[PDB]
Amino acid sequence: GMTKYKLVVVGADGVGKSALTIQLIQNHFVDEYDPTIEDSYRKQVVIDGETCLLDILDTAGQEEYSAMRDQYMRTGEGFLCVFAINNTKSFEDIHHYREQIKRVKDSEDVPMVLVGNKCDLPSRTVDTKQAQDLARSYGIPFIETSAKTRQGVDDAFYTLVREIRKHKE
Ligand SMILES: Nc1nc2c(ncn2[C@@H]2O[C@H](COP(=O)(O)OP(=O)(O)O)[C@@H](O)[C@H]2O)c(=O)[nH]1
Ligand SMILES: [Mg+2]
Repeated sequence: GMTKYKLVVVGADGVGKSALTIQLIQNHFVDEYDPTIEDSYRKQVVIDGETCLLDILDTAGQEEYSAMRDQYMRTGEGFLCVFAINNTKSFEDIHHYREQIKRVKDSEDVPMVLVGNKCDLPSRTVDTKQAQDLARSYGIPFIETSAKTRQGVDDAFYTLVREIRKHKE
């Protein structure tokens, strides 16, 4: 038991939190998935020749008390902050998610990746540069993804893992 990585997926409702995690774990794209469902997913992967286990909480951000939600927030090593490129509101909402993570971790150095999802859609409302600058503002990687095509799906989770390794040394 050498390396396990605890990852948390956060972001506005309907940006593709669920779709992204399932696409990663089950290698399929989900049409519909209950927006109120918050669950943890485990899968063994090799990343850069190093076999490790990913332990990934897909957040739904409901109100009811969860002991598991709390555990992941406190012990979680890295966070995906997801918006959608066709959803200007979800992009504007990123800052709320960043600040909560800062508070939870009580630090400015928290492994994170900015992810722009639904990049397979022509109706973009959020420019590469827009997202690029925010991620630059935060000093974090920005990756464009599609849960429907798998574009960037591996790079999003793997980049985050790599961010976590840099935090280890
Ligand atoms: N075209 C497209 N649709 C997506 C993508 N990711 C998610 N969706 C769709 O967007 C909707 C919301 O996704 P969901 O995973 O439920 O979002 P969540 O609320 O953040 O968990 C669903 O109808 C998905 O099929 C994507 O990359 N491309
Ligand atoms: Mg969901």
